[PDB]
Amino acid sequence: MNTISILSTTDLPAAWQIEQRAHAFPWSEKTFFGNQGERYLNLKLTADDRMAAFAITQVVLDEATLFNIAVDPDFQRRGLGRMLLEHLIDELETRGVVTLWLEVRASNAAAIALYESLGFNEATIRRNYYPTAQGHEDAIIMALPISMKLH
Ligand SMILES: CC(=O)SCCNC(=O)CCNC(=O)[C@H](O)C(C)(C)COP(=O)(O)OP(=O)(O)OC[C@H]1O[C@@H](n2cnc3c(N)ncnc32)[C@H](O)[C@@H]1OP(=O)(O)O
Repeated sequence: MNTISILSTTDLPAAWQIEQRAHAFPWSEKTFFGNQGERYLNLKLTADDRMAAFAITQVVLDEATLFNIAVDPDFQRRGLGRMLLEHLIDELETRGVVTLWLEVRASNAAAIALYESLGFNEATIRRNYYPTAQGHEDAIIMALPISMKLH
């Protein structure tokens, strides 16, 4: 079974393992352990007693930023990234959040396709914002409008 839940202190070591195997340009550890607590809505997805994925999000006013989503390589291309994001989007809506923002590497083909498929729109481009092995890469800033439901 696939269980989506709040990512809490105890979950962080396993999440850091996912961060390090999934991200082609991983955060540092200090940054990773710093994106928790006040105004963070952080989620994990548990596939049969193993963490499969996590997502780091911050809520300010009626907007939010997805700072990070990652599915462990063992669990990728199985639909779990989408399911985790979908559950986050639902939760944001119940919190009154009208827009989810993110930035992504222009070459992260897989991430962009997930986002586009969920209805993210390119908003703005930051040229050569991301460091690579040899030079730089653009950052694509994307926004997802989340329309209001009845409760
Ligand atoms: C704001 C940020 O965090 S940007 C950083 C994003 N995270 C990373 O780059 C970490 C490394 N990558 C990952 O962890 C995963 O690849 C994720 C998060 C991008 C996607 O998770 P997955 O679970 O693999 O994706 P999932 O299976 O749900 O598939 C989602 C969709 O993405 C697309 N997609 C996913 N992987 C790929 C791929 N490798 N190539 C092309 N398209 C892909 C497809 O649209 C797929 O949807 P489909 O059902 O329409 O065929």
